[PDB]
Formats: sequence, C-alpha cells, structure tokens
Amino acid sequence: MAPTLSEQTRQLVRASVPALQKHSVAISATMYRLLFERYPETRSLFELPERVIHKLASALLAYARSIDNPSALQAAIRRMVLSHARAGVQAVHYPLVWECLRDAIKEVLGPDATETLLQAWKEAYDFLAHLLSTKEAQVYAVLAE
Amino acid sequence: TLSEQTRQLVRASVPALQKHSVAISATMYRLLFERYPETRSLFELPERVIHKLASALLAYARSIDNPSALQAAIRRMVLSHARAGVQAVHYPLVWECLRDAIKEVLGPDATETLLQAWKEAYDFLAHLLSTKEAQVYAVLAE
Ligand code: HEM
Ligand code: HEM
Ligand SMILES: [Cu+2]
Ligand SMILES: [Cu+2]
Repeated sequence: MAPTLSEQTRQLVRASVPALQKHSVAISATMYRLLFERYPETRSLFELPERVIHKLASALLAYARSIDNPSALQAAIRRMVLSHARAGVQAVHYPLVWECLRDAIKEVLGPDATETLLQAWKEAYDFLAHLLSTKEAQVYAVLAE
Repeated sequence: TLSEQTRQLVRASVPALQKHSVAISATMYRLLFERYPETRSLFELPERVIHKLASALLAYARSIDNPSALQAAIRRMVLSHARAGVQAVHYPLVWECLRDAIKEVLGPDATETLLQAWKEAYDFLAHLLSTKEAQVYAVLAE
C-alpha cells in the first residue's frame, strides 16, 4: 500500500478535469481498443466491453475530481476490486493497461498531453493500481480456501 | 449435508429445470421486485441475471451429488453478491420467492415434499454462498 500522491501530481490531475469532462469516453474507448489489439489474451476478460468503457470513463472523471481525498471513492474502489476479481484480472495486467492509457491520453489530448501531465497520471494510476491489485490479491486468497 | 431423500428429489427436478428454469427464475425475480422493492437497487442488469440464475439452478441440480463442480460458478456468485451488496438477511427473502415460483411453474408437481427438498437444497447453497461473502466482506475492511 506504499505509493503516494505528490502535490504536483494532484495539481496536474485536478487540472485535467475539464478535459476529462469532455474526453473521458474517448480516452476510455481508445484505451480499450489499444488493449484489444496489443494484448489479445485480455479480451477474454471483458463480458460487456461497451458497458465497461463508460464505467471506466466515469471512474477516471470521479478519481480526478477526488484526487485530494481518494478515501471518498471507497464504495467505487470496492466495486472495481470485486469486478476485477470476478473476471480474473491479474497483477501483471496493470502495466499493460497503463501503457494503453498513456497512449490514449497522448492521442486524445494531442498537444495538451505534455510529459509532465503524463507523469502525473502515471503516478495517479500507480496509486490506484497498487490499491486495487493488493486488495484483489487478498480477495483471491480468501476464496482459494 | 443433504439427505438422500432431498437429493433424489433434486435429481428428479432436473427435467423440470431443463425446460422451466428460465420461467422459474423470471417469476422469482418478478415476485421479488413486487414484494421487496428495497432490493431493486441491487440489480443492474435484471434480464441478464434472470438467465444466469436459471442456468445456475439447472447446474446445481445436475451436480447436487458433488457441489465441487460448481467451484467456478460459486466464485462468480460470491463476487457478484459482494459487488452488489447482498446480505445474509436477504437469503430468506429470495427463498420465499423461489418457493412461490416453483409452486406457480410446477403447479400440481410442486407438492410439499418436493418444496421441502428444495428448501433444504437452497439452504445448503445459501449457507455456502453467504459465509464466503462474509469472508470477502471482512477482507474488504482489511
Ligand atoms: C487503475 C487501473 C484500473 C481502473 C481505474 C479500472 C477501472 C474499472 C472500473 C470502474 C470497472 C467497472 C467496475 C464496476 O463498476 O462494475 C472495471 C471493470 C473491469 N476492468 Fe478495470 N480498471 C483498472 C485496471 C484493469 C486491468 C489491469 C484490467 C485487465 C484486463 C481490467 C479489466 C477489467 C474488466 C475485465 C472489468 C469488468 C469485470 C466485471 O465487471 O466482471 N481493469 N475497471
Ligand atoms: C442460493 C441463493 C442464490 C443463488 C443460487 C444465486 C444465483 C446468482 C447468480 C448465478 C448470479 C450471477 C453470477 C454472475 O454474475 O455471473 C447472481 C447475481 C446476483 N444475485 Fe443472486 N443468487 C442467490 C442469492 C441471492 C440473494 C439472496 C439476493 C438478494 C437480493 C441476490 C441478488 C443478486 C444480485 C443483485 C445479483 C447481481 C450481482 C451483479 O451483477 O453484480 N442473490 N446470483
Ligand atoms: Cu460507447
Ligand atoms: Cu429472458
């Protein structure tokens, strides 16, 4: 549960909320298409890919709106954990989805996807990823026995 | 564990479930909708879940003699229940609706010894599900 959210990360993530209000669906859909074509093993995980795309778009927006208080997203984090565990999402998938999410941001935001903004979102992603993946491992261990 | 008599009756129910499980599951959802409106919050995709429960009833009866072939399906049920917020106190409510759906779909075949066998079979599965959901709930608190 180690990683953290620096002051600069929070400021830049907070500032992208206007772009996410307009483009989070484009970012989420583009992210999933890059994942579909770069890592075909993962397509077996998505029962309803269209529905998940709009859920992730909302989560990105909500997460950016609450980057100063991540604990206010406890219920939504719970949903993500149990959805992932239901589908068999694994710890090693998280680098792949970041790779596709980085390039989704680079594509949709065009010039506004500066390297500082991408580094802020990488840290915000790594925080959320480390929290989701560790709680999922715990849930897996409980259902094994 | 389940008595020999209720396992013979669950086995005898497989023909009814291969033809009517959808009707039983749909009627059971429609009854739950009208009798306990607080639960409608829990269902995001009611149509899809009706068909998933129908297939789970059929699979449960078809392997009533070793519920371990349902290990993957039980996992899915447990994680979907946790994700939706299903509680131990909900299981009596869905039994009353499943019993009345069996009564309605099986008609005269839904005698009281058949319904008693399904009460025992449901209670076994509900116990297995709800205890695993409590363990999952406890870890989400950490
Ligand atoms: C920080 C990283 C991630 C975030 C923020 C995120 C976000 C979400 C959200 C909000 C949902 C919908 C949950 C719901 O409300 O039902 C979801 C579901 C899903 N995600 Fe992700 N996710 C992440 C990582 C991943 C990874 C690494 C994979 C690997 C393939 C993945 C694949 C899936 C699948 C298959 C589902 C649907 C599972 C189900 O509904 O049963 N996600 N995710
Ligand atoms: C022995 C009892 C039960 C059985 C056999 C059963 C069966 C199932 C199955 C097969 C699913 C879908 C699994 C999947 O998503 O792949 C499901 C989900 C669900 N069940 Fe039940 N269930 C039981 C008890 C209950 C109870 C008591 C409630 C209380 C309202 C309930 C409400 C729900 C809801 C809301 C979902 C959807 C969860 C989601 O989609 O995230 N279930 N159940
Ligand atoms: Cu769409
Ligand atoms: Cu139907």
